[PDB]
Amino acid sequence: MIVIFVDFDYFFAQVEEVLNPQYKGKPLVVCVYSGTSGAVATANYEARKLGVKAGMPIIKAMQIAPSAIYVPMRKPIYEAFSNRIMNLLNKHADKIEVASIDEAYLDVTNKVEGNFENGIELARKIKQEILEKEKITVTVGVAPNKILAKIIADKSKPNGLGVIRPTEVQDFLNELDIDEIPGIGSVLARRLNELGIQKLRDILSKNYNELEKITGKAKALYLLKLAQNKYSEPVENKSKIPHGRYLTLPYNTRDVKVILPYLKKAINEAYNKVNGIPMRITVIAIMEDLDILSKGKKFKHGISIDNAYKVAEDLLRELLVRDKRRNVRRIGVKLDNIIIN
DNA sequence: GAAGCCGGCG
DNA sequence: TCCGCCCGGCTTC
Ligand SMILES: [Ca+2]
Repeated sequence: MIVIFVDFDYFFAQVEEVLNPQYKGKPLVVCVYSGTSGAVATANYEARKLGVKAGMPIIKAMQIAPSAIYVPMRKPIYEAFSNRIMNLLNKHADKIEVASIDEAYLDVTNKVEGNFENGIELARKIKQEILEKEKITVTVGVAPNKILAKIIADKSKPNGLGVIRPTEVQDFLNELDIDEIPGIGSVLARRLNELGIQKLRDILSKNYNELEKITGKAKALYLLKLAQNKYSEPVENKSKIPHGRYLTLPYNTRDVKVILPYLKKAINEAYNKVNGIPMRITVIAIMEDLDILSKGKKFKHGISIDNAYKVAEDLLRELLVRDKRRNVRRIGVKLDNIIIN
């Protein structure tokens, strides 16, 4: 299997520099507020050079970058920019999994006829295209599987091209750190460092139940199949970007006949946002006191709007059976696990 | 079934 | 030593 992972470099900052050519070459900080407190979404090259990084509060960012331009996040525009690129990728892939707004896995096995060198060249073709057509730099990773593809891209940021060849995968799996693995963050790394597991190879020698006691069976077998080079799971035609919609109600209420006019509208604005068929719907009721009450059906296959209305109804008609106490202030829907066709 | 509590992570 | 109309997973009522 040949998989190309495309990751977009500091996407929001790059989109802003594109629409606003006078930002280039000068510090730029994209900001994000909540339901208020400001933090850094992304920062451009010269901002990052000053030490500005994601999560940083806005006052703090200002202290170290007073000359920066701070602009508000504009999700809709970044989402549309992403979509054009996702569609560019689509023309090249047997299968494409949209992981998030700036990440996508491409199965190109058939496109390059199993030729790994032709896989590498296609990934070069793709960077050059994204740059030419959309003026964005991306980092790609070409690898025998999804996880390795992500890991090698991560290792080659920014504007890079990471390669792991099937005829050399064992040397990569020998030198691979335990911390450099998806699913292993800063806490789980420390606890594996409590057995003398720094690298991936180490687990093969360790007793299997102890790893399970530190990670759970799900990640235990996950790390094993990786170290053993038996991780298989393919790329499906599915988008992981969630599409949702919320409407404030004219007043706090618990009457289904009152809130449904607004839920139908919520589903409307969501399904019309989709292109594909969601494998999960989530009804989200925000209460008077601003507490959250959500329930979803994980559909084996997909859900159409024709199926969705009464599926979303008895979701709420259960949310209220679950909460006879409080009134709904705001109603929202969430569609995700979308099947691509 | 689902509250609660951890951990990844952007 | 960062909150999320995170999200997923595992424990525990
Ligand atoms: Ca990222």
